[PDB]
Amino acid sequence: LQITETYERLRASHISRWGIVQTTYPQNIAEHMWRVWLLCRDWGAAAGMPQHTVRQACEFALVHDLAEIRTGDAPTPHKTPELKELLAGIEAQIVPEVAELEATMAPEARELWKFCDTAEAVLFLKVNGLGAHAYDVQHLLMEQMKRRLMDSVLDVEVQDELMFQFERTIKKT
Amino acid sequence: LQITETYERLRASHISRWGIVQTTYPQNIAEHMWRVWLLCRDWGAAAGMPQHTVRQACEFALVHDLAEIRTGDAPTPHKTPELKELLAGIEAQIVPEVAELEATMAPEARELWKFCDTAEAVLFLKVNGLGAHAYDVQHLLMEQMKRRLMDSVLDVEVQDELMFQFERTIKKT
Amino acid sequence: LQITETYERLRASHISRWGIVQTTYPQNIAEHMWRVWLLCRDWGAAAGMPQHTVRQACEFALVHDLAEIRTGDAPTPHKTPELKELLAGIEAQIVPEVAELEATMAPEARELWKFCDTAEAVLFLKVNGLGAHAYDVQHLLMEQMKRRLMDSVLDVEVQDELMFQFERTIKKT
Amino acid sequence: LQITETYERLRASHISRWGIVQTTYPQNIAEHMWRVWLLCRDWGAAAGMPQHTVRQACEFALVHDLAEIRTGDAPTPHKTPELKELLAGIEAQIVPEVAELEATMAPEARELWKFCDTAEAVLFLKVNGLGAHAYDVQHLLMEQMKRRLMDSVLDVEVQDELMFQFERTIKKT
Amino acid sequence: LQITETYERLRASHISRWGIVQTTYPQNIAEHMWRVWLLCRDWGAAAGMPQHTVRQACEFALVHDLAEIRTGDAPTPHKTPELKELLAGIEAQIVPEVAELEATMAPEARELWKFCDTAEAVLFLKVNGLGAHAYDVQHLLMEQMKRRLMDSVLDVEVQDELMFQFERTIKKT
Amino acid sequence: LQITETYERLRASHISRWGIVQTTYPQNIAEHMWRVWLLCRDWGAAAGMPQHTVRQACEFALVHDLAEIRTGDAPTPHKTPELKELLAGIEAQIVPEVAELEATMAPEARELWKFCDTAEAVLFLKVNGLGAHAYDVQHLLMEQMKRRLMDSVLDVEVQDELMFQFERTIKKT
Ligand SMILES: Nc1ncnc2c1ncn2[C@H]1C[C@H](O)[C@@H](CO)O1
Ligand SMILES: Nc1ncnc2c1ncn2[C@H]1C[C@H](O)[C@@H](CO)O1
Ligand SMILES: Nc1ncnc2c1ncn2[C@H]1C[C@H](O)[C@@H](CO)O1
Ligand SMILES: Nc1ncnc2c1ncn2[C@H]1C[C@H](O)[C@@H](CO)O1
Ligand SMILES: Nc1ncnc2c1ncn2[C@H]1C[C@H](O)[C@@H](CO)O1
Ligand SMILES: Nc1ncnc2c1ncn2[C@H]1C[C@H](O)[C@@H](CO)O1
Ligand SMILES: [Co+2]
Ligand SMILES: [Co+2]
Ligand SMILES: [Co+2]
Ligand SMILES: [Co+2]
Ligand SMILES: [Co+2]
Ligand SMILES: [Co+2]
Ligand SMILES: [Co+2]
Ligand SMILES: [Co+2]
Ligand SMILES: [Co+2]
Ligand SMILES: [Co+2]
Ligand SMILES: [Co+2]
Ligand SMILES: [Co+2]
Ligand SMILES: [Co+2]
Ligand SMILES: [Co+2]
Ligand SMILES: [Co+2]
Ligand SMILES: [Co+2]
Ligand SMILES: [Co+2]
Ligand SMILES: [Co+2]
Repeated sequence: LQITETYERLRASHISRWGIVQTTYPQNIAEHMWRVWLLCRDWGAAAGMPQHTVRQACEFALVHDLAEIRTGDAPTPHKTPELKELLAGIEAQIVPEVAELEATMAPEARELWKFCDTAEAVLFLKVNGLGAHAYDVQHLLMEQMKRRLMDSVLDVEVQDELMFQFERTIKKT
Repeated sequence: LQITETYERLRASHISRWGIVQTTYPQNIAEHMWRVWLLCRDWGAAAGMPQHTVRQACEFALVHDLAEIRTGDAPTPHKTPELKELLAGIEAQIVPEVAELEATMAPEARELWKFCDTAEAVLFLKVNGLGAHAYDVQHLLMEQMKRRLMDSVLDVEVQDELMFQFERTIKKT
Repeated sequence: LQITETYERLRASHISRWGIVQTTYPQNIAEHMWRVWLLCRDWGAAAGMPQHTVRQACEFALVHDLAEIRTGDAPTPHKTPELKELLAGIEAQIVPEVAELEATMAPEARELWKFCDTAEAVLFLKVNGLGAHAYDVQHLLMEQMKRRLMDSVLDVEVQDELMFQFERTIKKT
Repeated sequence: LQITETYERLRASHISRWGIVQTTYPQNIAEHMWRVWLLCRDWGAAAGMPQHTVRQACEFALVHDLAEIRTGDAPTPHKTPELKELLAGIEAQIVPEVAELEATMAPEARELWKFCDTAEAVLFLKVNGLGAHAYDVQHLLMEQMKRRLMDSVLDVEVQDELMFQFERTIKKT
Repeated sequence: LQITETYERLRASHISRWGIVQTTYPQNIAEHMWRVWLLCRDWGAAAGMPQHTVRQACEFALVHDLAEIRTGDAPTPHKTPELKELLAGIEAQIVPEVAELEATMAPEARELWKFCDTAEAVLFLKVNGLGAHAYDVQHLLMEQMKRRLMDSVLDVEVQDELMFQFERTIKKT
Repeated sequence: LQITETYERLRASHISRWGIVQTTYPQNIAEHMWRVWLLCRDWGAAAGMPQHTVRQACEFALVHDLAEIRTGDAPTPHKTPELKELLAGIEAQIVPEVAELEATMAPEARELWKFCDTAEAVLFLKVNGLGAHAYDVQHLLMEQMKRRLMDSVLDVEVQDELMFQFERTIKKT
């Protein structure tokens, strides 16, 4: 069950996202993690977040979905509380080092990472989603991203900077 | 959670299979279910199985993976006993009519269906799998298909006919 | 010429549709037949059509385009009366069992099947068609679907139910 | 029916080949015609064929499959003598200018063109064909290409040069 | 460095265009050159250009991007004056025969070819471009195509015919 | 010319690699950079390289090909000494921050990064390359990777560990 080899970790590029949504091509978790890392780096710096917080979010962004090399990438609505608790233990066996980073992550770094994880999905579907259901998922994810940020421990000024950067970015995507 | 609309059921063609395996293109559950239905029809008749048993397996084959319109298509190794029990209840809420057909299916029809469900995957990867991991998965699925058939309630003569047809088919695929 | 083997019938997933229309990906006849079957099942029941009529349309839907494993999937405008008469005889040699089902099909089951065969194409292009010509073909097929239904032997109440379901479905596709 | 506009002729790149054969991607008739033209140019010159003969074959190669913008690209085995006679008249209405070039083509230019038309298909499948059926079609086309060349009006020395170039080319493709 | 073999020239279909722009699929230089040739042929004749000028533009269109079999297809904005001078010498070593045709091309044939080379790209992106950046590139290329034509040695009447045909074509693409 | 915006950096996933080589799909520079980063992290640690050296190679791996968002991804054989000198200055204007990291990189970190940059390409083509030319490029890149490592400043023990890990990885890819 545990992922221990580089040949297995390289299969991040063989893991297809958007399993229940029509898209122009099958996006993999490697390109997703690189783009989430990029957003953490750029938007964490734009929001004036502490260097240690941005570094922690970037480090997590690069490996955060590695358990999907075994589990597959399940659609967010499927992950109900009872399923997520079972998945938490399974993912801890698959990628113990990722579980350790997750357990150490400061709340501010977690909120920067989660904002970027969701923003990357909205930005991806803006270009590559096909059809009414994909349109609805893109808009639902944007609504969820905003609500989570608004209710987060991030300072209002930081939330505003993140939304300022997100809106500017999606307009040119 | 429950699937109630034709526009949702049509999304069987938007559900991508092989979420953790490299393939030439993203196969969807609609083409998979049609091919499993075809194998149940042809191989059930070739094995001289009772018409009622073949009909039951074909009817189940056409809708068996419909819950994946909500859950996504998780890789078989991920479905451990504890996860499968949680998934059974969730899938019963998603597609109650499919759960009812599954609960009514006779053991012989279930074994014909399962043999065809797995054979379709091996046949698909024979043409469309890419790389060492896909090669291993194709061979593991074939080994699992054979072991399940060998330990099933199907008569030895029926198991032999099914293996006779499977081997002839894969050689020309 | 005759299709006699399961390895040949499995090639329904190797037969590409939309040979002269730009699309996001090459849809195959297996996913098409599964979706047409689904529409016959759901919309035949929604329209309150007799169970025997719905069953006949569903049975035909699952195999109706199998001759295309040999002929290829020719674009509808190409099939003029003189060509269709030649193709009828060729297809009868390729898939005699499909020709027998076609010859037995009741007019009401044929009209439910044809409405669903065309509706599936319009629904597919709504999501996956690319460009002006694909847009025109999607709209021409919808116009043809409506005209055929309006001039059919189906009761006005059944035609209205089918159009009610079609419009609701395409709006969410 | 007649193709009269540049926007229609540009749809050569929207016409998918290999309608009944599994391939890595959908090759269009525009890339096919360019490659057939290239083979006529290079191999006609390598075989020392008269400049007028090579020019005629190249000119035909560039437009030879244009009627498929309306008809679709039917698989060669489907084109039986009776169907080909009906298709000849239909294609003459679709592309009268292509029909005129075909009617004027000298036997030697026709044989250079046909050798290149078939060789391009074998070369394409060598790289992009997937599965047993595609393998068989690639080998059947090569056998047909050789038999037609061997029975043609081309001088033995020209046939040998064409086969010499074909074998060298496929080895490095 | 020099391209000398037919197996290398056949790789025109392995050279992907739009290296920095999101598209529905990877268009190759073979389909591009065929479409540019088609536009030169049709639009050169529609504009009443001399037969020798149209022939020269068509001949160049068919081979003009062959050096990209070695260089790759670099995005137009990247080709600054200093880089283009270095590339001119490299391309002359790669495809000496293409360099000779380019050096012989009359200004009017060059302007017909360049108008068609750019128009083909705008027409391609109209159907197959994805996202804001692809939209901007499509519109920038159209602006560049118009400005170059307006400042060219072509007679105003010829420029008007070319724009008349371009606008009619894109409206139906 | 300079890349200054996150919406531009996100286009790493719109930059297609392998511009002159046939592949199963168009790999982008984002998935490439993530995989190169992964190889630097895992193989740098496996080789017992100093933590500061591994960190420097990983940091460079994540952004090393960002200038290709403007330049496109040119094939390695095209980058001759004279072209590389011109490209060095252009890339310094496009991504000044990447140029600064490159200028600061220690020789050992550069050799770990370059080994991983090339190994990722060989591993990618092992699964996704199509045809004779792609096969030759995969083998040429492996030969180049080995020769550069053998002539590098890395200790023989480190070179042996890197080759030990590379061979184990490719066997299971
Ligand atoms: N509402 C949704 N419906 C369907 N798919 C969705 C939805 N939200 C996220 N996703 C996808 C994106 C990733 O593949 C995965 C989350 O990591 O789930
Ligand atoms: N051993 C395996 N590794 C990875 N993927 C596998 C394996 N076996 C089956 N699959 C896929 C096929 C379907 O998408 C899905 C089962 O419905 O899981
Ligand atoms: N007007 C049309 N133009 C082009 N293609 C069309 C048109 N109508 C249907 N099709 C396609 C759909 C199937 O592939 C096939 C019919 O089974 O033809
Ligand atoms: N034996 C064959 N089986 C299936 N497809 C074949 C066969 N030979 C040629 N083709 C394809 C290639 C073109 O798409 C088209 C001929 O222009 O038919
Ligand atoms: N402004 C642009 N930005 C990005 N890509 C562009 C642009 N203009 C042309 N192209 C592409 C088209 C061909 O692949 C190639 C020119 O032969 O460059
Ligand atoms: N010998 C070669 N022939 C063709 N393409 C090659 C070769 N070596 C590398 N590549 C590709 C890989 C990247 O896209 C790019 C280098 O970053 O060039
Ligand atoms: Co996920
Ligand atoms: Co994620
Ligand atoms: Co601010
Ligand atoms: Co499944
Ligand atoms: Co299944
Ligand atoms: Co028997
Ligand atoms: Co059809
Ligand atoms: Co049909
Ligand atoms: Co009603
Ligand atoms: Co054809
Ligand atoms: Co042809
Ligand atoms: Co000779
Ligand atoms: Co170019
Ligand atoms: Co060009
Ligand atoms: Co005029
Ligand atoms: Co590069
Ligand atoms: Co690189
Ligand atoms: Co060691």
